Amino acid sequence: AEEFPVPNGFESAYREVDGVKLHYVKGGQGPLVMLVHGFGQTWYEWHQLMPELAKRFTVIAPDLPGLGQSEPPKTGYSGEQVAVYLHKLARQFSPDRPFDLVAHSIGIWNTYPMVVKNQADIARLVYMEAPIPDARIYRFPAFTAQGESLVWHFSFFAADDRLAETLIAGKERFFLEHFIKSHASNTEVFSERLLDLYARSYAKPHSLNASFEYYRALNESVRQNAELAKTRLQMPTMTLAGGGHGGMGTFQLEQMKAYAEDVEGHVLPGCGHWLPEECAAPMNRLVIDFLSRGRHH
Amino acid sequence: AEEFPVPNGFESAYREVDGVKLHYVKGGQGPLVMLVHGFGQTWYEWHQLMPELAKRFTVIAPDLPGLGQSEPPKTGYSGEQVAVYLHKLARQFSPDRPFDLVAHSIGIWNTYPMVVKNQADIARLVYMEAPIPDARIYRFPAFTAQGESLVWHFSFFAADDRLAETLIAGKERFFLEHFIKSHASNTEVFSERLLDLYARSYAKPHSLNASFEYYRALNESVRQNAELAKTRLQMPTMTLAGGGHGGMGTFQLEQMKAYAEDVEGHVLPGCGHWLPEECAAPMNRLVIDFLSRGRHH
Repeated sequence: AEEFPVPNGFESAYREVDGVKLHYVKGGQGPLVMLVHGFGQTWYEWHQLMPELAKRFTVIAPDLPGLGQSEPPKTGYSGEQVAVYLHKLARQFSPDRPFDLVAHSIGIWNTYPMVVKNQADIARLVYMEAPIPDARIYRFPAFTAQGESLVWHFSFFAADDRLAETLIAGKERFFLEHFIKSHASNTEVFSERLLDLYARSYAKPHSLNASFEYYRALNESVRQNAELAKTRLQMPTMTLAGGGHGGMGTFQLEQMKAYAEDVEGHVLPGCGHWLPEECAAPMNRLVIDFLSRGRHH
Repeated sequence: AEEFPVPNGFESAYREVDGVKLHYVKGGQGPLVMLVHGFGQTWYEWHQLMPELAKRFTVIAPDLPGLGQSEPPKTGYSGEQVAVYLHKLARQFSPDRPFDLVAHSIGIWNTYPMVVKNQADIARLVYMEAPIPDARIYRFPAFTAQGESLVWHFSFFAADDRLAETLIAGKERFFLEHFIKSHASNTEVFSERLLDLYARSYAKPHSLNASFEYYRALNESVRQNAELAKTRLQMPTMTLAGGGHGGMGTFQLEQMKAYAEDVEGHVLPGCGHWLPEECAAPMNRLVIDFLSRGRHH
């Protein structure tokens, strides 16, 4: 039984990668674009972009290990470990061509190491709405003059004693609604039905734990990236960020400038963190146009 | 009924102040010293210091409004509002003479306004283990290279939709053990028996809610103190801070220097946030010695 409805012309399928059964949704023809979701979500956050992209590209949207319908990783949750699974999954479908990569939220954390270590495999890169794990994340404030801050959940989720799972179990829908809307400008896009679907998915006990294990590995990912960042990214890159309440604003592009030689950025006014849902039409257009400057169907 | 055992020779009593029934524990003879507890605790955190102080002073340890056995405040939870209750309580027992003040954690927030507005009523002051509410609190990090940060709970507790009460209700004993131990160096002093006592108190639904209303008023307290701090404190002051895991370190004294003309500070090695319990012998000695420089019984 699918956790989320599959768009017409797409298939929901599974591939074993290093002994981990990964779920993905795939459609289209042409060069490969892999879309990687982030926290609180699944492949389904891309369901509006996928049919438009599928007119020119083969599109694959995996569930991150442990989330959606993907099995947990058997190595670990650090960015370098998870990126192996995503890199090998992409290469099963694009072994002879470089592929495009689009990532949101912790999808960035889980793809950056394989981008930097396999640059010849990455044709074009789109990153939206999350820091690459590095020391900049230690500058975000715990509290603001307007109330709760943007990433205090970094501490909540990384805490031991299974603090987050223990407090959120039995309240998964409640917490996810608060978390989404606290990081949104446009909350009306999150219907009760949509919130129900996302809540049911990450409330699976192994998915609730998987969600926070990404954050419990965050400092390890920072330490990994300190070495990897000695090599700058050379492929064409675009960053997107929300300019409204909940968004990263100018931080996204300014951080990427330290990582990539060839980068352009957009801040979307009136949009928060959840760009594919809050601001689907402009986000879709910017991604499609940026990727279509390359060779496509 | 008594939530915590009263030391021999002390009395547990109540005093109505501006329509709010405040619980306190009182003993000894001589000039008055008021000891004000902080978050996660009650008057009982002072129970090892109180018999020693009571040999030289009249000692009163109130429960903060809404916490322990004290009724919630009727005005509000900002520092200036709550300080009225504590000032009037102290002056009921010391109407013609200045009194001493010792405060820990949010006890600082709830006493600073009455200290600065009634300086002639405060003979000597001891503050430990919390920032005075001001703009400095906006500079603490949400996340650190070691894991959860010191004050990410500011955002958690201040969050709207009763986020904190909704997640923590029914799990108060689990949450308080995690919160206390994660802020401690000498965690071994928090036996299951002691944690049971503290958790049963703040699990009262009005006490769980009161606990977080102090943080929901924090930005208001910051705004209040921006005006009040135009006058420095003139009385002898001492700050204490833990030097170990969970402690404020050098911040406590460095902030206090902006507030007080006459301040000495100590950082206690191997001690975290919970000085009366983690480091009873050195903390009690420092407090008794400092207060005994003034006239006593």
